[PDB]
Amino acid sequence: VETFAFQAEIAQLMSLIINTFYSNKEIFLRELISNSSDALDKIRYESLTDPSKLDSGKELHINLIPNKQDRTLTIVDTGIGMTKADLINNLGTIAKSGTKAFMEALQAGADISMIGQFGVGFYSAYLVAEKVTVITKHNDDEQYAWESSAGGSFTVRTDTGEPMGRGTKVILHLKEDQTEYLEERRIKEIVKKHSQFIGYPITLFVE
Ligand SMILES: CN1CCN(C(=O)c2ccc(O)cc2)CC1
Repeated sequence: VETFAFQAEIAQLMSLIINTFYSNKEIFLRELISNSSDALDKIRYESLTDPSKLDSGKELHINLIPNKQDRTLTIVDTGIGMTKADLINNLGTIAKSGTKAFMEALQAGADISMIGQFGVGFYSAYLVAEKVTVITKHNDDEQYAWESSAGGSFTVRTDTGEPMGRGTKVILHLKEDQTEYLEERRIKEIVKKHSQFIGYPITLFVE
């Protein structure tokens, strides 16, 4: 297991997300679905000229999997996935510059729900999760697990878990007071409100 420090700006972003009073926490799901959609667009685009890119799975979709026993909400997509280098580089984001732009926007009146416009929407996971684990498989690499409970560091390891084929799985270990996001009607409400026009099937698993 390798342990890495977050860049200062990202640690700052995470601390802001964790400590700022902000009631509209539900936007985390919109942001994660949007990231999944972006990843799905990318593998679709690459497949247009190289069809073999879909040998690792032709179906392009998103699954939402609540688990009340483990207190986890998992978002799974069959998008392009991430290489180890992507994971280490802030999960394939320009998070340093994005965090800067987001901050400048906040000071200028904007609110936390606008986070996705700055390319750092992933970190909104920390509105509801005490720990986030990301399992990912890119065609050009092995399967990796990234994990962070914030506090300035993340880990990366080769994943010997269930093979994914291709894509990214975000496992949210929910805060004790955020278990509403495990309820079917709540998840349905949020997907209908914020993600009604996503261009891939979203399947909400039941328990
Ligand atoms: C373009 N695309 C590349 C890979 N990505 C992911 O695999 C991914 C999927 C879902 C997330 O929540 C975060 C990252 C992010 C953006």
